[PDB]
Amino acid sequence: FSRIVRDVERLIAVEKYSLQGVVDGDKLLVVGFSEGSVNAYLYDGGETVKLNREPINSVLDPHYGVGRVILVRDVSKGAEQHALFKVNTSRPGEEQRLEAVKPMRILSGVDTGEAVVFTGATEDRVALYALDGGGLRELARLPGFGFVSDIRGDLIAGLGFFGGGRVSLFTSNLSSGGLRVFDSGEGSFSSASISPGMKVTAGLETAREARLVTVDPRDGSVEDLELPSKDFSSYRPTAITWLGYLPDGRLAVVARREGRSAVFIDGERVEAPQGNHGRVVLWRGKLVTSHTSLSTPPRIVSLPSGEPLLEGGLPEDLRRSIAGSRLVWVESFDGSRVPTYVLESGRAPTPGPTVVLVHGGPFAEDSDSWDTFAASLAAAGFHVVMPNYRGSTGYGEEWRLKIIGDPCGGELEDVSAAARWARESGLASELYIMGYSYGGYMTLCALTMKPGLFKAGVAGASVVDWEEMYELSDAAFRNFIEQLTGGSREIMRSRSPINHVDRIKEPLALIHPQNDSRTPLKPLLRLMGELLARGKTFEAHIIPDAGHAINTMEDAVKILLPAVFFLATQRER
Ligand SMILES: O=[N+]([O-])c1ccc(OP(=O)(O)O)cc1
Repeated sequence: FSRIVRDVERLIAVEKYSLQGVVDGDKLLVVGFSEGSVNAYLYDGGETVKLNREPINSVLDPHYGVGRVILVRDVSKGAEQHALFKVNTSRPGEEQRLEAVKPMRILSGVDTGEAVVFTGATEDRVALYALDGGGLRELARLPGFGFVSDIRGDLIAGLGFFGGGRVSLFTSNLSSGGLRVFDSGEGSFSSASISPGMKVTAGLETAREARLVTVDPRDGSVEDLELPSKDFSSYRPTAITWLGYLPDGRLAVVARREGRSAVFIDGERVEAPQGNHGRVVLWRGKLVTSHTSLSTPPRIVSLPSGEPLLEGGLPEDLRRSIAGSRLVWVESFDGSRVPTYVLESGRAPTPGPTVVLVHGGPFAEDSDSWDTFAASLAAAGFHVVMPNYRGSTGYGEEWRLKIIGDPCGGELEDVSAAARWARESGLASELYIMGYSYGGYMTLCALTMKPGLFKAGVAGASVVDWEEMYELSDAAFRNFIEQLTGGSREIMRSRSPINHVDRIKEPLALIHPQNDSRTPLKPLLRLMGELLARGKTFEAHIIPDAGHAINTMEDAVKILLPAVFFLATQRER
């Protein structure tokens, strides 16, 4: 029913912005989705300025005012074999490939103006690199996913998922390399930034709260940072999205709890629109950050006014399809409380058609943040339930690590409960499961382990077999999988939908990017083979020249359109 396409394509098309830093003297560096693809722009108060030629994937963090931007573009048609390109800001649209770096999964990076420090992954290692005038140097080989946080002088700070789901903090030297890894018996570090005193300020997420610590690298000492203003310290945040020093020394922090964040400057809370904020930068004296919300696509506003600098306005009608939204606390199987964001659709009755949309990750969370899938779903006439199952971020360390070694176990029990809640609360008249990635893994775990729960399910870029996916993984994922599963082949086998297909009883729609190197297509072709033989009902959509990263309005459409079509079809019985 085309009345569906009109809105879904519109929600997809709305320009989306993310903030990166201040470059070229004093212009904001931003990444926005606009024109039908992901590009990098300079903004200076008026018209925006495209920096790259063809679509990119992202930009490396630039120090304040540097005169160049390092683009990160996939040169593998989706497989995510990134190549790094340099662009001088005075000469927009001219790129010089950094041929010193061979294509790899570029995980993160910063550009000091003189040196380029990033972390990449290959079939054999995740490493911390540095590319300056003398060429490429590997500063350290890392255990698993590691991301660069900040560079001040020779001191490099980063975050690393080096074991058991915990995030550790590491330091290295830009000229002499090396690696130090600081662990915190109390939890995981969520952000880092180097202080003028050359100590590492970091967010620390413990079982309960999230606190500000100072970590002296010279040894490893940790102590609570004391801020000038006490506002911050009296809010008790659950997580710290990002923190960092502005040019003038003031400490900027973005803390969050229950799905919404606040921004503090030296401990003094600055007013910011409700929702969630990205990094904070000092621009011409003023404070800029990125704002988002279930009803507001990622935009860039001024603080404290909230006035928008760059923003893809969301239309009135489409804005009107989200009748409301709540944060609920679904009662799980073990007595656990699953924070769940719900979205009543203005186009469905109550009770009515509901979709338990499962977030990916698993270390992610459903928060007060723009979500294209849930929005279009509301648009198509379905209420949306988004449960922060155990393994989610944003609710403490204890809740986040409960998934380690237990995939397709407890979190799945939390997803089922969200359904149980949707039905018993009066919101649902019928139930569907839909998700991309770990979310799509969950659809597959729900349909197999728990037939009868949902009327049908949509699994996009889904996990299908830990064993095979493993042997097809680069150093970052293989390690990441070794962490989720605990490494036991009993878990990898027993917690793989591919092995319990006989149990399926509902209609399945498989959507998968042909070149996805995060969740490979190969196992999904075996699944389809299994579905066929067992005489199971299913439809599938494999997408051309695309990977896990959806960075063009055509791939987003090819991925969301089939989904909404599938569900609208099941809804009419
Ligand atoms: O291999 N893995 O363990 C694995 C691969 C892809 C995943 O999905 P993502 O979280 O959305 O990047 C999650 C886990």
